Amino acid sequence: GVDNKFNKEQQNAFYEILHLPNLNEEQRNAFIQSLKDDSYIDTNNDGAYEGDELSGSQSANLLAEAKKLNDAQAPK
Repeated sequence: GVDNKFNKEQQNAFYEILHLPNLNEEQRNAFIQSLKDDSYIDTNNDGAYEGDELSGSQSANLLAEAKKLNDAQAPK
């Protein structure tokens, strides 16, 4: 019964995914979402989950994945 925080290891990966060149929005989201979907927290107490309240998940796997695609789906 303990609340979860976006940690550092995650935020770090979250940025890497946001650095992908030749952006595909559908992909970015899907990946960006997964980086959020593990646990959820209305830090700013406004009734909504937004902005900095977005990261906090097993991001290492997603990062390596998103990076594998952006690289596999990139130009020669």
